Parts: sequence; structure tokens; C-alpha cells
Amino acid sequence: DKIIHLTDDSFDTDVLKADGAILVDFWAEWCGPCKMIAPILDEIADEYQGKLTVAKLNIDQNPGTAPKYGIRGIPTLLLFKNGEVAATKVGALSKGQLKEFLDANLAGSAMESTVMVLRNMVDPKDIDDDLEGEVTEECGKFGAVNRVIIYQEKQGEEEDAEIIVKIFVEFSIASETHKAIQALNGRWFAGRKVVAEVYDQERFDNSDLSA
Amino acid sequence: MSDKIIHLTDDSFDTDVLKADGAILVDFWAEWCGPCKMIAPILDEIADEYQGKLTVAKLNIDQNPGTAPKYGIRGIPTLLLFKNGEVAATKVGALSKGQLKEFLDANLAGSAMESTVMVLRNMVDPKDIDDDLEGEVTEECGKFGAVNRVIIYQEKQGEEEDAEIIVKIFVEFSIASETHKAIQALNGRWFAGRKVVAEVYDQERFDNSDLSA
Amino acid sequence: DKIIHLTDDSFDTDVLKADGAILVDFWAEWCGPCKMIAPILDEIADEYQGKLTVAKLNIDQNPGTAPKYGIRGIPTLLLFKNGEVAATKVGALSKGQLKEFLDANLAGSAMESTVMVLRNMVDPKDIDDDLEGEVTEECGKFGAVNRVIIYQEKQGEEEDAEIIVKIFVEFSIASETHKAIQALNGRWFAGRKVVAEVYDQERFDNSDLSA
Amino acid sequence: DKIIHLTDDSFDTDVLKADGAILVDFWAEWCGPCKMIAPILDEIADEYQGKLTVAKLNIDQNPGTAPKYGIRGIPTLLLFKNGEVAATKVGALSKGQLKEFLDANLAGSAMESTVMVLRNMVDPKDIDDDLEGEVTEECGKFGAVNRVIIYQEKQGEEEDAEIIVKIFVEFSIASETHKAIQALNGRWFAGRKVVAEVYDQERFDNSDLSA
Amino acid sequence: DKIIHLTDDSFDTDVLKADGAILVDFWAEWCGPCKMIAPILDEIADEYQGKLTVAKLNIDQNPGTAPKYGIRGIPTLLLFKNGEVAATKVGALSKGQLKEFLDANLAGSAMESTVMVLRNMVDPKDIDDDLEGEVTEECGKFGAVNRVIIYQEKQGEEEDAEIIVKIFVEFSIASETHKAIQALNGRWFAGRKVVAEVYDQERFDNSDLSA
Amino acid sequence: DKIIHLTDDSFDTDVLKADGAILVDFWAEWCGPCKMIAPILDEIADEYQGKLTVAKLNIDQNPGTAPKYGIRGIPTLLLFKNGEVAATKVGALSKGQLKEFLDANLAGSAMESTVMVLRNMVDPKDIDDDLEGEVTEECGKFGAVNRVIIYQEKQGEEEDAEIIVKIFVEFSIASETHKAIQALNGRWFAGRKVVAEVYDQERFDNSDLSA
Amino acid sequence: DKIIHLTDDSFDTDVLKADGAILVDFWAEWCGPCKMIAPILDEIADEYQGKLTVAKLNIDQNPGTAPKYGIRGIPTLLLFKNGEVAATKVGALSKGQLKEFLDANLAGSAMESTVMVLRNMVDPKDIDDDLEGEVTEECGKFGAVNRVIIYQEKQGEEEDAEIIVKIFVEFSIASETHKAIQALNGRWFAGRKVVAEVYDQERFDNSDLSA
Amino acid sequence: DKIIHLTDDSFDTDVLKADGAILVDFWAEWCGPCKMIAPILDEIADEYQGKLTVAKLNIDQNPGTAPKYGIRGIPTLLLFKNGEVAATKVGALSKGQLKEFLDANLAGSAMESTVMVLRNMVDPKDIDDDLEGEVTEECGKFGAVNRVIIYQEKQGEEEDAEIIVKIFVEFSIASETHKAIQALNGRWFAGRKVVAEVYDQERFDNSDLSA
Ligand SMILES: NCc1ccc(-c2ccccc2N2CCNC(=O)C2)cc1
Ligand SMILES: NCc1ccc(-c2ccccc2N2CCNC(=O)C2)cc1
Ligand SMILES: NCc1ccc(-c2ccccc2N2CCNC(=O)C2)cc1
Ligand SMILES: NCc1ccc(-c2ccccc2N2CCNC(=O)C2)cc1
Ligand SMILES: NCc1ccc(-c2ccccc2N2CCNC(=O)C2)cc1
Ligand SMILES: NCc1ccc(-c2ccccc2N2CCNC(=O)C2)cc1
Ligand SMILES: NCc1ccc(-c2ccccc2N2CCNC(=O)C2)cc1
Ligand SMILES: NCc1ccc(-c2ccccc2N2CCNC(=O)C2)cc1
Repeated sequence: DKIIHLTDDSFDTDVLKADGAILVDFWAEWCGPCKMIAPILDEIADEYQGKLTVAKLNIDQNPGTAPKYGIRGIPTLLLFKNGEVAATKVGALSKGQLKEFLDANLAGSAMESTVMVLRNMVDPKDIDDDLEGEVTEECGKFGAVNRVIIYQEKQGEEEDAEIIVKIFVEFSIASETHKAIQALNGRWFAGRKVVAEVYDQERFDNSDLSA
Repeated sequence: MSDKIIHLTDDSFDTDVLKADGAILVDFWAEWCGPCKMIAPILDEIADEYQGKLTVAKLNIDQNPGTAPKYGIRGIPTLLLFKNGEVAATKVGALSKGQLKEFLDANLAGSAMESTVMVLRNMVDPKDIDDDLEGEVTEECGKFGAVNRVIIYQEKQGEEEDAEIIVKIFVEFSIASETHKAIQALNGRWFAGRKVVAEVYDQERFDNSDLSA
Repeated sequence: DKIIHLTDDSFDTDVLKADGAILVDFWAEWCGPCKMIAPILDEIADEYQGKLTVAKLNIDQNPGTAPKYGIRGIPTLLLFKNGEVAATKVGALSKGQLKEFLDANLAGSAMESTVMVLRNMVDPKDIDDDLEGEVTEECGKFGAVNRVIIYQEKQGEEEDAEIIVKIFVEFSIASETHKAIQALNGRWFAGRKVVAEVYDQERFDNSDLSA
Repeated sequence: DKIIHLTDDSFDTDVLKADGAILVDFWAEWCGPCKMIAPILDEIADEYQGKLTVAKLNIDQNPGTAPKYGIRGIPTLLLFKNGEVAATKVGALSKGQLKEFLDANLAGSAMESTVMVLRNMVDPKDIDDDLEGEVTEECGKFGAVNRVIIYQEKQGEEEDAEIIVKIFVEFSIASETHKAIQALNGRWFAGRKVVAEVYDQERFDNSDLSA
Repeated sequence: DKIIHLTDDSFDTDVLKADGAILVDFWAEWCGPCKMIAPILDEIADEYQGKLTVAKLNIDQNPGTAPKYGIRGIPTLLLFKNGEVAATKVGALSKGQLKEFLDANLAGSAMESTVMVLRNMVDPKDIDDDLEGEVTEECGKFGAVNRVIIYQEKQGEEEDAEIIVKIFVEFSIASETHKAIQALNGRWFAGRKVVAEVYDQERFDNSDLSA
Repeated sequence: DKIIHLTDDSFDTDVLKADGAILVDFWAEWCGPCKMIAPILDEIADEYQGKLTVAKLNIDQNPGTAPKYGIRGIPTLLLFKNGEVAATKVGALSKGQLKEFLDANLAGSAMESTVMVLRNMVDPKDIDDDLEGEVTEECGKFGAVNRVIIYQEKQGEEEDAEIIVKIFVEFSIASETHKAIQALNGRWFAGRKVVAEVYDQERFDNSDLSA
Repeated sequence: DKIIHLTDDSFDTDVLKADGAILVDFWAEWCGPCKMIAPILDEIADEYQGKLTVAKLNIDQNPGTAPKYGIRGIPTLLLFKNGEVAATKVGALSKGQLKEFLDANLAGSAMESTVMVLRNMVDPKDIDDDLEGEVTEECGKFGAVNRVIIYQEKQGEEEDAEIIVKIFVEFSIASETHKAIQALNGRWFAGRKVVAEVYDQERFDNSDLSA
Repeated sequence: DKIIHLTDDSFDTDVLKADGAILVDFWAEWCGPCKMIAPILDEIADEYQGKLTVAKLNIDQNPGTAPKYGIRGIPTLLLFKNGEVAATKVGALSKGQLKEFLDANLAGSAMESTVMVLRNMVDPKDIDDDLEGEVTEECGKFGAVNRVIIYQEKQGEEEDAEIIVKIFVEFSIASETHKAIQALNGRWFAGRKVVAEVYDQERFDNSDLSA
């Protein structure tokens, strides 16, 4: 069949190291709602072949794994992608509900942001009057730049807590933001490895730079 | 050839509905009833599509005047869904096929989740409680799995001044497979001369400090 | 399909002089909201087959009828019951809002009521202490009578508007009500032809004796 | 304070013959939900002063009235307008819902209408193709006439029910309507005493000619 | 200061054996949400004086009580009435939210019902042809009886689950129901102590006799 | 092609110059949310065949068009009707939400208005005592004119803000408004193209002439 | 007192060219709802001293003005500020609702926008590759320009509908937008009088350029 | 007045380094929404005295500060505590809504959690079969430990993304949690500085360990 039958021993390889999304069902033979969703999972596995693999771990025969994920009730579904927990769903649900859960979470977000945030690129010490224009000019290589914010943020309530800089770069359209992230993410500049990634456009539009 | 839909009588109701196996949907109807007529082809389709998981029965209230009053039927059509002699749900009036299927699926479903919480009923009298109970429960229930927490809960039954006080003992395990083991090993056993109920308790209520159910 | 198409000429015969409930849709081809509701009327016509006729009047092709009802925008829905305008609704609505609209103005489309109303039976002047008991005893021949309300209602908001009497008789179960309506409707009683008919049970249950 | 405390003997005078809207609450001292709403009624009788009287009948002290209105559970609210039960509401509800309820029923009362209805003006027999134009011309003496509707209404579902005529005249602005009503109300036209009065502008604008 | 300051030792006396509704706040000094609701509770105690007592248990100083109610997070509010837990609220909320919570719960229900249920009055094997008439005759002492229903209900899905009898008696008006319950509740009839109480009118009206 | 694949060069012909409704999807290959809705668009193209054509513009391959519509994130859906922008929906969504969005916006509003507004027709200087009558007379050729308003509106708070004239024309019934708009919209008069369009009837009924 | 008395003759001077906001009450002596708000209006005149002048026009004695505003029923309240109609309110209301209506409408919006739209600046045919760059350069005089949209919009669905150009200029912060609108609104350029005004920021951020 | 008026020059000292919660309003004189909230802010400053400082920055007179927070439209409110941005609110709002916004954000959370997360405490390579047992015994020092989860989380989709360990400790009641967090947070164990903090009880209860 299309379903992967997991054990405690095979979990890391079948799930954590898999290519592609894996939907993990934590189940037991005596569990009413587990038996209810079992036919649905078989239908999911067929329909989403090529995009998702459905796997099941029986928690009676394999008691090692679920506690590591804080599983309480069953069934519980976990969607993994490339080793990350993308989403969790506790209890039974309809095939329609499951599909929307999957569709949404396989997409990863509801919208590609025009806003890029650069992390680990400068220290507060490095902020001068030129930096905004430099960022604008460098990022102008990828598309039209709407606005740049050099934002300083204190990481915790303590007096001695660390101050870091986040550099927001809002492009005119999300294709530009995408090119810039692709060119910049994981690049080394003067001794530091930059994280470039999307920043929630709704937060930014609402002056929330905290994320 | 026998119809899929049972035409109940007053006399057959006991056998055909209350003692039947599997869910039974009962339609109280009459020939002159407009809406009864609206839902008739829908019930025909329901009886086909839900074959194996549902029986559809009809009671004509003009021909069998005895039963409906026992269920406080007023207007017709009125639908009653039975399971194991229990009224699982009721529906007054005509509805769409979509609405009826929604009503059935919701009410046939059974529980959405197996809970980590066991409740032990009729196990101890409020007079039996002392400082050791919680510890004793924890040790006994430890044999089925890791016990997170135990609550010794006293509940007054009614507002009247002399209402009975009962005890519910809640045992939350780390994971539902443990809870299942405890319930299965404990439910229905006689301890110190009383028959104990051991069953799931709704996890969401418990998590929200609602110990009323 | 099951929806009826009207004309200015056919309107009197198909709607006004007709038996039963007719829901009339005033519409046109070019009307965006008329189009939106069209499939919803299709489903209603299906579900309510035998208890409601869904009829459509195109106001371009048939210009004479809508103005007599003071129709302004389209779609406008008019619910007729034996030449009586029962209710009106202007503008597009969902399937559920239309159901709610019919539920509240039809009653007989959901269920046969336990309540019977007797209209044109007695004049206010005739009401005495014995009337409740006499109605109870009379109606007791068709089955168990729960309650009788001798209800007085002022027709219109002018100081000397006429007062009418509706006699409500709630029976134990709708089979009894049916029997009473068949026996009593159209009977002569001291000079007047009695009108006996079902009264919306939900309205009655909520102490609304006004319809 | 503002609230009328009704009795059985005072009910008719205080409720059915009052000017404007009356909210009647049937209650009793032992009734928890009645106590729940007591504060809310207190406030409502304040905030709606000039547009609604709030009235209470204790069903224990005054057991006479409630059965005449098919009152069952308490609290029950009845909204009367000029002696007609306009709407009802059973059971406790928030300040919010009560406001929604009153607003749905009293909105036309907040304004002087541009719409006059003429009542008892013509027989259905008298309706010919000239009447609309003739109304338009006569009423043009009082101001700009937007529209005239010669509306026929059947009084009951019984086949031989009476049909009456209401003539709607919408003027451009409410001062014109007032002049017409002033000049026409209570007058004699071809031997009938005409009722000329404001008609709810919201109903008319929504094709509801039933009031 | 209308607020009762609880300890572990005073809890039973002050709360479980109190007269009237008691709202218990389980709280701590360091707790952010607890501090937020503190002035809200102060105003509630003032506004609701004579219908509610507000009482506070600090779970640091008095660690014995909260675990007996399965308290987890704070603040948690428990509303007590005659030693019964009527409702629970976990976490902070606005004053308006709390007032809604109290209003709903201080009223036992949204409506005083016309329907009485008599529990523990007869075993199934005692039901005969005469019971309905006999209940009707007896209950008629308290007001007009609309309908009586002898309902038999299986207690559980099991094979030899108990079957009990509930006798529903619907009065014409809620004041009659109230008198009946007052007189009948706790009375002894041939060997058993009867429970008489209100039964949700809306459920009854909808043929839901399960509660 | 039930689904049209757009280019910057074909956009005008395929979208702006098309008959009926076009849903434009602005998308890119790397975009997870865009990929999520691709199957849901496939269903839409099916279910709304004849009502709606789905069209897709890839913003990488065709960078010209999206900036002219203020497109930011992707996916973004723009509904066109006869080259008119009807509405916009930003981000992925369920099939249910998309169907909700389409039905309302295909319809355009809840109801076709009886009110037309004429824009760009006269300057405030041109207004004389004759204008109302002349409008009335011209518009009388399309049906019965209920009322004409000559409305002057200042375009902002600034001292030098333009004053414009909106001519409102309320017809007796929506079919007359549609004739007028179809006859007048886009005609040349005194050297300017007229704008004739529907105006929200609820706004108009409520003396809101600001739209 | 503080309430000013309007006539047709003084309306333009007293209302349209006033400094500071004016609430105009269109009223008459026989209007019951008018008399109802009259105390409310005196208290408002008192409370809003220096922020608002209250003003009354009796439509009997001053029949010319109210038709210019599409007044129908009375009372109708219009709020004017700097010769624009800020808001309209039909019918009587509480002092509480009126304060709410005034506070929101005196403010004129919930937020001052960063977006300016320029209307009547260019026609489709004048659009070229230079325009965006030109608008950016001129507007950069007022502050940092984030983005410019050259947007084309067809005025209705008909075949001959006019296509107009709206130029959106999004600034970095609302103080810039304000400078720009004050400079540009009502200026003459190439023989056309331009409108410069705020555009709803939420709409713009959601790619809705339709308003 | 208790309102503090800020300058660019004074901002860091008076806001980022202030004691207690500071509410900053970015405003301007010409801004209608800012004037609307001005009197509400006055009431807030008085009501929350000792608990909140309300401050204002005029963006025309102090143009430096707002762009550093990505301020766009005005008014915008930022709430600061200990140099952290606790919350933001764009646009005008009622006194009611601001009080709700402030109460919630001053509280910090709706409820004190039973669940503690220990972050940066161990490396994935340190994990073994004894670690859960050792955490349990240590944390047993503060109170009754319900459950311990050793959670390994991969930080990114990248094949070499870092793997971190979060240790969850759920106690029986929130006061135990509090003790453990206060004793553990910011301590150094084995040369790494540990974060011990509350973890959202609802997320934990639903097996979501992602935060
Ligand atoms: N965790 C990141 C993430 C964020 C958004 C989506 C998402 C994608 C497509 C359609 C809906 C979506 N959502 C998700 C939940 N909440 C919503 O309201 C809508 C998916 C993952
Ligand atoms: N003077 C400080 C400074 C800081 C950051 C940037 C910059 C910002 C965004 C994207 C690329 C950037 N560059 C690319 C070239 N070389 C670099 O070091 C970084 C530039 C200058
Ligand atoms: N406990 C002292 C403290 C120290 C720093 C901040 C602070 C927080 C956020 C962003 C900037 C900050 N600063 C402050 C001044 N000097 C700067 O240049 C940076 C707040 C309090
Ligand atoms: N004549 C014998 C008799 C049989 C059934 C009932 C009865 C009444 C009400 C509800 C359930 C009922 N049963 C109990 C038995 N087993 C069932 O499953 C159903 C009562 C008497
Ligand atoms: N202190 C009295 C007491 C009360 C309840 C339990 C108990 C709780 C949970 C599960 C099993 C239990 N036992 C098993 C052994 N014998 C028993 O009597 C019951 C134990 C001791
Ligand atoms: N024809 C090309 C063109 C179109 C628009 C603008 C323009 C845009 C925004 C604000 C001011 C503007 N200007 C001010 C100076 N002179 C002007 O005529 C208009 C400029 C050039
Ligand atoms: N972000 C942390 C945080 C979380 C909850 C509260 C909070 C406190 C008290 C009353 C309500 C509250 N809320 C906040 C909004 N949404 C809600 O669901 C309830 C405050 C801050
Ligand atoms: N790898 C072994 C280990 C890892 C973590 C804990 C630990 C967990 C929770 C709270 C404190 C802890 N400690 C550790 C150091 N010494 C202490 O006194 C307390 C204990 C052992």
C-alpha cells in the first residue's frame, strides 16, 4: 500500500530524514476515532501521491516516539517537511477538513511577502548615516525598493539584554523580494553569515517589526 | 420483497427500534402531511446510502396513535435517531438531504479523540477521604502507566441542603494508551464491596478545570 | 426544470387566483444579483416541490406587474399565499437566508402544526366566561386539547380600528389538529363561515399570535 | 421612575390605547432570568424615552392578562405599536440583543416619512387606467410627486376574502407629505371618510406595502 | 471591601456552606492576569452586592484548596451556589465578559419553563392506563395542565441498563409550574421521594426529553 | 483554453477587452500559496464555465502588468467584468471562500439600483434653474423619472479644492435605470464623455450622495 | 444661545464657507422626532463648544436648500467641514449615538493615510514610459516616495465607457502625504484642475485601487 | 497633565530606558484621528497613573523617531516595557478598545501557565535515557512535576539546519511553575546560560511544541 508503517527504530529515517512532506498518524487498534480516519488517510495517500506520504505509528507497539512530540490523545496527526514539524492536528476530522489542513500547511504560507528581513548582518555599533542608502542601493540590484528600516530590538526585559539589528527591505512586488532572498540568504559578508527571509507583510504594514 | 424502510407499528416498536442493532432513524408521519411528503424520497435515498450503518423506520401516527405521545411528539414530521435503545438525537420538521446527512454523520460519529483522563466513579465515599488517598491512587494507577496528576473531587448533587456528596477520582496519564489500559483493567470491578466505574473523561473539560461531567 | 415563468397576462391566474404558496422572483437578464440567486431558487424549487411553486417574472419582457407591487430594485422576491402577499424580500440572499425567510412565512413547509386558528368565528361583543370552556369541549371531540386562547387583535393603528377575534386551539399532536381543521373549516356558525386553519407552531410557542 | 407597573385592570388603557410603542415584560419575583433583565429594562426605558414606554406586568399579582396573550415562559417581552402586538421575545437576552430587537421594529418612528398612504379612498371596482394619473395631478398641489402606487390587498387566505385599495403617494421631501396629509386627512371624497397618514418610509423603500 | 479573604481552613464555611452565589478567584501576587482582574472584581462586588459575594484565595498562602478543583493556570474563577460549582472561567477577561458570565450563571436559565419534570416517582413496571389521567388530576390543583408525558428512558447503551420513568407535566403558564414544583419537590409518594423541577421549555417544545 | 495564459502583450485583448467576467491570478512558480490554489482554480474554471473565465499571469515571465494594478504579494486574484475591475482577493484561500468571493462580486451588489448618477457632465457654473427640468425631460425618454438631484461636491478640505456636479436620476424601477445607463454612458456631450452609472440605492435612500 | 439659525439665503456663507465643523439639522415644527433631538442638540452645542457649531434649517420656511442634499425624511443631520459633507444621519438618535457619530466624523477617518491619489491629472493617451519617473520626481519634493501606480479604470461595463487615470503616490509616512495634498489639491496643470486627496491605506495595501 | 511630550533627542532616555510601561502616541496637529484620541489619552493617563506612562511624539516637530519604528499612518500607538515593544495599535479607537488593548498588554498574558520551557540547556548530543529522569528530579525541587518532554527541534528546512533541544516541564499548578522559572531563569549550568520561561498552556495541551 501507499502508507509507510513506522516503528520507533525507523522513525528518524522514514520521517525526519525523508524528502517531501510526511503526514504522521499516531494511532492504536482500540481507538474509535483512529479507525474512523483510517479510510480517509488511505484516500489522502492516493490523492496526494507525489506531494505527501502518509505514515502511521502505532503507539502500543511503538511507545518510544509519541512522548517526544508531547502526544496526549489519539489520533494526533503531525505534518513534517524536511525534518520540521509544520503543523499538528489533534483528534478526528472529516476528509474535507483534513484536505484544507494539508493544502494550507503544504503551501507553507498564505502569501509571498514583498518584505524581506535581513538578520545577523550588522551590529548596533555599525549603524551610521550611510547604512540605509547602502542597503537601498545594494538591494536596488534586485528590484524597486519601497522602504528600508534599520530596526534595533532589545532581546528581553533585563537592563543588560542584547540589542540586535534587523534590516527590513520592502520591495514593490514579491518577485523582487524573492530574487533578493535567493541571492542573499546564507551569504557571508565581512565575517558574518546573513539570514535573508520573508517578513509577514501584514505585520510590517501595521508597524509590527517584532517578529 | 421486504422494503428497506420498516413500517413500524405501536406493537413492533419495542423490537424494531428499542432492541434493534445499530442506529435506527424513526420518522413519525401521516399521509396528509405536506412536509412528510417532502422528506419521503430523501429517506428512501438515506436508507440506500447508509445501508449497513443505519436502519430507516417510519411510524404512521394516524394508524399507530400510541407511540408518538410517549416521545412528546407534537408536529410532524419529527425524526428520532435511536442507538441501543437510547435517543441519540431529535429533529423536528422537514429538511434537505444535505442537512439530514449532516445530522446523521454528526450523531453517528462517536468520540473525536481518546482522552488521557480516566474518571473513577463510585469508588470512595467522602467519609473515606484522607491525606493518603491521593498517594494510594497514584501508586495503584502507576501500574498502568505514568500518572501526571490525580484529583480527589467532591461534588454536591443538587442545591438542596442535604444533597448527596459524591467522589470522583480523576487520573490523568501521560498518553491515551495508558488511560485505556487502566480503564480496561478497572472498569466494572468490585473494590471494598462497591462496583467501580472507570471511563474516559473529556480531556478538554479537564484541561479547563471543568470537573462537572 | 421546476421553476415557472410568468407573464403580465398570466399573472392573475398563475399567482393571484392560485392555490398554495407561490414565491415570485422579479428579475432581468442583465441583473448580476438575479443571476446569483438563480441556482438557489432551483434548489428551493426542488426541495419544496409540492409545498411551494417558485415563479419568475422577467420585468423587461413583462413591464406591467412589478409597479403594482412598488418594486424598485431587482431581484425582489414576493411570497403569495392564496392571493395574499405574505412577505417580501429585496436583493440577493444565501440559500440559508431564503430557507429562513420561507420557514418564518410559510410554517407548513417545515411541519404540520398542533395549533389551529379559528377566524371570523365570533365578534368581540360575543366573548364571555363560557367561551373558552365551550371551545375546549367542542374541540375535545377531535382529540386532547392543550390550551385555548380567545385572542383580540386591533386591525391597523387608527384609534377606532376594528377589533377581531382569533380562537387558537392547541392540540396534543398534529393528527388531532388535522381532524379539527377538516371538520370545522367552512362550517356555518351563527351567520358566518368559519375559517379553520393551521397556525405556525413556532410563532405560537413564542407567544406571537399576530399572523 | 420611567417604567409603568401595569395591572390587569389598567392594561388596556396603558397598553392597547397608548400612543407609540410599548414594551411589556411579563415577569415574577422568583424568576431568575426576569431579574437578570431588570437592570437592562431600566436602562432601555431611559435611552428610548420619547420613542418607547417600558411596562411591566407581574403575572403573580395580575394573573388575568398573560393568558390572553398566550404567554408561557417568563420573562416574555411584547412590543405593541398603537394597540397591535408588533413583535415578541421570550427569555433573557443581553442589552445588545434587546437593542437589535427594538431597532428592527422602531426605525421608521425616528423620522417623518415622505410617503403618505390613502386609506378607504376607493373601491377595487373603481380602479381604471386613469386613477394613477388623477392621484398624481391632485397630489401635485402639495409638492413634487415621485411615485403613486394603487395597491390592492386581499384580507385573508379564504377565497372570498375582501380586497381593499391603498393608494401610496411618495413626495420628494417630508414637508410636502405633511401638507398633503394635513389637507386630506379626515376629508370626504365621493362619500368616504379618507384616512391620509404617513407610511413607514423604510417599508415602502423596501417594497413592503402590507402595513 | 465587600471581598471575602479566604484561607484553606475557612474555605468550606465561607464558600461551600455560604448563602447565595460566591465567585471564588484563585490568584497570586506575581500573576499578571490576576492583577488585571483585581479592580474588576472590586467593582463586581459593589455592583452585584446582595446577589453575589466575591471571594479570593491566594494559592501561595493557601496551597491546599486549588488542587481539589483541578486548578492549573491562574487566575481561575469558580462560581459557587449552595455548595455546587455552577460555572468555571479560566484566565483573565474584560469586565463586560465577566458580567456576561455572571448574568448567564446567576440566572439558572434563560427562561422559567412551563414544563415540570417529576423524577423517581414511578418504576417502569408501575406504568398503567390510568397514570396520565391521575397525574393530570393531581397537577390540576396547581393550574391548567396542557399535556402529560410518561417517558421511559434507558440509562446507558448496555444490555441490562436501567430504565427509568420521567413524568413531564406542561402547565399553561410558568407561574403554575412554579407552584407545582414548590409543593411537589421532595414529597414522598408510595415509597419514594420525588424530585420535581423545571425542564428546559425549548427542549420539550422540540421533543427533546433526554435532559 | 478554459484557463487563459496571459502575457503583458495579450492582457488588453484577453482581459480588458473581453465580454463577461475574467478572474486574473497573479502568480509565480516558486510560490507555495500560488501552487496551492492552482487545483482550486481548475475546479472553478469547471463549475463557473460560461459565467467566468480564469486567467493566469506569471509575474516573472510578464513583469509589466501587475505594477499597473498595485499588486504586492502573490497570489492575488483580480475579478474583471467587461474590462471593469470588480474586486480583489489577496493570498490563498479555500474553494468555499473563493466561491463566496466570486458570487458576491460577479453579482456586483445585492440589488440593481433605480438610481443613476451622471458624472463629468456639467460644471457648477452651468447650473441654472432649467437644468433639473431638462434632465427630467431627457431621462423621461428611458422611463418614469421619480426625482433629479443637482449635487455640488467639494473635492477635499483644501481652500482651492475643485467643486464638481453629480446629477442623480432616480427612476421608478431598475429596468428604466439600466436603459438610461446603457443609452447614456460613454456618449459625448458638450465635448466631454458622459459617465452614467448605477448609484447605491441604500445610500441614496439615506441622503448619502457622497459616493 | 450657541445654536445658529439658517435660512436659504445664508446657507452658503454660514455652512459651506464656515470655519470649523457645522452640524446642520433639517427640521420642522410639526416633526415629532425633530422635537425629540432638540434638547440633545442643545446639550451637544454646549459640550462641543469650540469644536462644533450646531445649526438648524426649518424646511417649511426655507424650502430651497434640503433638495440640494437629497433630503427626504426629517430630521436629517449633515456634518459639514470646510465645505464638504463629512457625514449624514437620517432620523432621531440618542445623545450617545450622536456623540459617536460626531467624534468619528469630526476626525474624518480612523487614520491619516500615506497614500495620495491624483485624479483628473492625465488621460490614458498621455501615459508614456516617462510618467512614473516624472510623478516620482515631483512628489519627492514632499518626502520619500515608496511607490507610484499609474492606474487605468473603466467607468462602467458598457462598451463606450470612459477610461480614466488615477495616479497613486504612496509616501513613507503620513506627514509627507499631508504636505503633498496641501500643495497639489486644486492646482491647475496643462489646463486641468487636479484633485489630490488621501486614499484609504488599507484598500491600497490590499491592492484595491477602485475607490 | 500626566502626559509626557517627547522629543527625538529625549526619546531613548524617556522611553527605551523608562521605568514601567510607556504608551507612545505618534501624532500630528492636522490629524483628525489623533485629535479624536487626544481626550481619551488624557483619561487613560489619569486612570492608569502609577501603572502606565502615556507619552506623545509630534512627527512634524520630531521627524527622526517614527521611521525607525516603521510608522506609516497616524495615529499609531506603541506600547513599551523595559525597552521592548510590547504591542502596537494603528489608527483611532474608542476609550473602551484602548482600555482593552492596555489591560491585556499590561497583564502580559491571559493566564499563568503550568508549563515551563527550558531553552539552551542541552545539546542534542547530550541527550540520553537518564535526562528526562534527571530533569524530573531537579524540577521536583519546585513542586509536583506532571510531565517532562525532551523535544528536539530542527531550525529550518536546510539539510544541515541546526538542531536545538527544548525541555518542557509541566507542573501540577501555576505557582510551582513560577517558582522554578524564577529560580532557574538566566542561571549558568555547565557553561551555558539557560532560558526558563512560561510556555503557552493551550499550545502545549494541543501538542504544539513549536513556539
Ligand atoms: N504556519 C505558517 C502558515 C501560514 C498560513 C498558511 C495558509 C496557507 C494557505 C491558506 C491558509 C493559510 N492559513 C493558515 C492558518 N491560518 C489562516 O488563517 C490561513 C499556512 C501556513
Ligand atoms: N557599509 C555596510 C553595508 C551593510 C550592508 C550592505 C548590504 C545590504 C543589503 C544587501 C547587501 C549588502 N551588501 C552587499 C555588498 N557587500 C556587503 O557587505 C553587503 C552594504 C553595506
Ligand atoms: N537597560 C538599558 C537599556 C539599553 C538599551 C535600550 C534600547 C532598547 C531598544 C533599542 C535601543 C536601545 N538603546 C538604548 C540607548 N542606546 C542605544 O543606542 C540603544 C533600552 C534600555
Ligand atoms: N417489554 C420489555 C421492554 C423492552 C424495552 C423497554 C425500553 C423502554 C425504553 C427504552 C429502552 C428500552 N429497552 C430496554 C431493553 N433493551 C433495550 O435495548 C431497550 C421497556 C420494556
Ligand atoms: N486507600 C483506599 C484505596 C482507594 C482506591 C484505590 C484504587 C485507586 C485506583 C485504582 C485501583 C485502586 N484499588 C486497587 C486495589 N484495591 C482497591 O480497593 C482499589 C486503592 C486504595
Ligand atoms: N506630463 C508629465 C507629468 C505628469 C504629471 C506630473 C506631476 C505629478 C505629480 C505631482 C505634480 C506633477 N506636476 C507638477 C509640475 N507640473 C505639472 O504639470 C505636474 C508631472 C509631469
Ligand atoms: N501576546 C500575549 C498576550 C496574550 C493574552 C493577553 C490577554 C490578557 C488579558 C485579557 C485578554 C488577553 N488577550 C489578548 C488578545 N487575545 C486574546 O485571546 C486575549 C495579553 C497578552
Ligand atoms: N545533563 C544532565 C542534566 C541536565 C539538566 C538538569 C536540570 C534540569 C532542570 C533544572 C535544573 C537542572 N540542573 C542541571 C545542573 N545542575 C542543577 O542543579 C540543576 C539536570 C541534569
